[PDB]
Amino acid sequence: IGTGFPFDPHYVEVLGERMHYVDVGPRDGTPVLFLHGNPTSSYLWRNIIPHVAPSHRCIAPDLIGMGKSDKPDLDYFFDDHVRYLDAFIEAVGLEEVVLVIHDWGSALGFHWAKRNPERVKGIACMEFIRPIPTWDEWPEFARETFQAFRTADVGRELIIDQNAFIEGVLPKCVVRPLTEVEMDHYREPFLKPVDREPLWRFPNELPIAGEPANIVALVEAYMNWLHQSPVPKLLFWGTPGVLIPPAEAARLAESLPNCKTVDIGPGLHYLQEDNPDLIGSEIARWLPALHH
Repeated sequence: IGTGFPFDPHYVEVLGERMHYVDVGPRDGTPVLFLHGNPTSSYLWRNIIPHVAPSHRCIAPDLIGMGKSDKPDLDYFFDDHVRYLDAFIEAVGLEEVVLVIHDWGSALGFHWAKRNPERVKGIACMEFIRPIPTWDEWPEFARETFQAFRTADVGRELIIDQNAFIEGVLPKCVVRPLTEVEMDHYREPFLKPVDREPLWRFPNELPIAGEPANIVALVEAYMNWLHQSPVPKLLFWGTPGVLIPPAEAARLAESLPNCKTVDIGPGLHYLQEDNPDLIGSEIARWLPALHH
């Protein structure tokens, strides 16, 4: 699995801040917009993009506060991410798109799709955010951890002061062992502890056990939309998975319209790090029939 990031930087100024993005591929078709989550960046898509770039433009932003994007002193609520990503999409001039989304990038992608359904020609997703109605429905191995993250004292200690999301959660949620070179790519945006705010706010925004109520309602709304939308969907899943275990992937194959599921083999949360070549090749193969 490749460890390099051979993509030239592109920047756009949005809402007073610079956002970095990958932009490769032809300009005369429907671009594929790749949205990472917590605590990652466009680096997560590095081995997937090369499968798609031959046929389609690939745009992969670093969310505000993350990657090579600027790091204003925000609360980094989901709503902040929504504002910045909405502005990003317009600034690069995207009209119709295909989404490829994961984790908080999936909450952003599904929320944008619900609001702009005519502009979304397909959605490839994996390990995506839907409501977790009770703590029992959160994976047991991660329950204590995320309960502690969702506090103003211990959670800030662990995530901001000690870098637990980068040094702990990230490698624990890839089956194969991340190398030190890969870890240094993930560490780079967050070398200064104070810049770790988004990494703490994100788990505090997850729609778990009814809290926070605004996120639960928003995520329920996009999931209602997704369940009724005829848009083509491609869902990757792994064993044992984290947010989307095998039996839940199978349920989604039945309960989402026009959905194809792809078993990637071993995987936890960051499926892109366990089997990028199958994820990329399957996205590439699935794109042509979306055109018409």
